[PDB]
Amino acid sequence: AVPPSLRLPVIEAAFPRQLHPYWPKLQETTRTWLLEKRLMPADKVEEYADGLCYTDLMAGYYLGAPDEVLQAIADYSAWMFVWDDRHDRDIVHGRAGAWRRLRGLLHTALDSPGDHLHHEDTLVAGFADSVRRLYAFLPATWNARFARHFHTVIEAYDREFHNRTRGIVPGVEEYLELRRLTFAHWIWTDLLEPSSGCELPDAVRKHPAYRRAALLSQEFAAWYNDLCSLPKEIAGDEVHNLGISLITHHSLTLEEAIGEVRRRVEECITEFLAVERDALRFADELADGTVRGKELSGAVRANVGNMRNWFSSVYWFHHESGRYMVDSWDDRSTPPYVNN
Ligand SMILES: CC[N+](CC)(CC)Cc1ccccc1
Ligand SMILES: [Mg+2]
Ligand SMILES: [Mg+2]
Ligand SMILES: [Mg+2]
Repeated sequence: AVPPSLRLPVIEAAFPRQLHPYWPKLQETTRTWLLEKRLMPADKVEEYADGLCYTDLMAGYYLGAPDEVLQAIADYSAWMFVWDDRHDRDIVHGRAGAWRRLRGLLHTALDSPGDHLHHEDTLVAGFADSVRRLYAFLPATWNARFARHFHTVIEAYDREFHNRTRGIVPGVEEYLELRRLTFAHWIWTDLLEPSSGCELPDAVRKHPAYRRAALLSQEFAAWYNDLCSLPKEIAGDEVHNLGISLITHHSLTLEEAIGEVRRRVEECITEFLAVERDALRFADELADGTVRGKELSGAVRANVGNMRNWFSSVYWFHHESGRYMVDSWDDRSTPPYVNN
């Protein structure tokens, strides 16, 4: 089963898994999309793609999403992983010029993806493809919000570059602000809306209960990744991890830091369960008997429901994905699925 140091019985008992019915087609289609966009080598796609469970992760998250919405999300999510991989490889191989150029290309492509569908850099071209498809579901105000959020995410990745180049391990709270961006908290929160087929008015999505529930879902996911990816990231000289920040700055041992991380991870679960009642109560309040009210009520309920799904999907993803199976690699510093 799941290692005791990563065991979360509450998740296993109170957060039952869910799987989108489109998943089987999703797994094959994203794999095809990875190949035809040349984002991974053909033989690495063959050997590793399905084992990475990227599609599985998303299909256990955005339940109720239209098939084409889930597809665009999965393709984007898969791109996000290979972006993390080249971000890592640029740092290790010390390719600062290449990173800065990619950084500039991503910013530009984010606002104008159509112009970049056939850019020479395949990573850019793949990004433009998934982003443009994501822009075809909801009004431009949502597209603008997604872009504004991802612009921040890119710069967050640039901060990580400069931290790792200089060996700077961020302070605990410095990291926590940073982790909200490098994990793309608000992208995932944004994508809840096209999954339920409705852009929420600011007044609804900025409701304190919605805000708190959305945050707690992402804080759990990010910090659990830190807990589970810690072995691979130490071996890979990654410095961005709550466990690492606690060791470096609070003189915690490895054993102590792991215990501290899971406690914070567990606080997320119980805090979420509290505010989930508030968020769900808010959903009931939106249903005032009007058509518009019924729409907003249903959207919020689905979204909060998927905030909950994020817990279970992320939890099992870290135990099923080959991305974190560092023990099974010849070279622990270089993941076999990574373009080296
Ligand atoms: C690894 C990068 N990722 C996924 C693409 C987005 C920043 C975080 C993540 C890791 C593991 C599970 C869910 C999200
Ligand atoms: Mg990483
Ligand atoms: Mg990273
Ligand atoms: Mg990680």
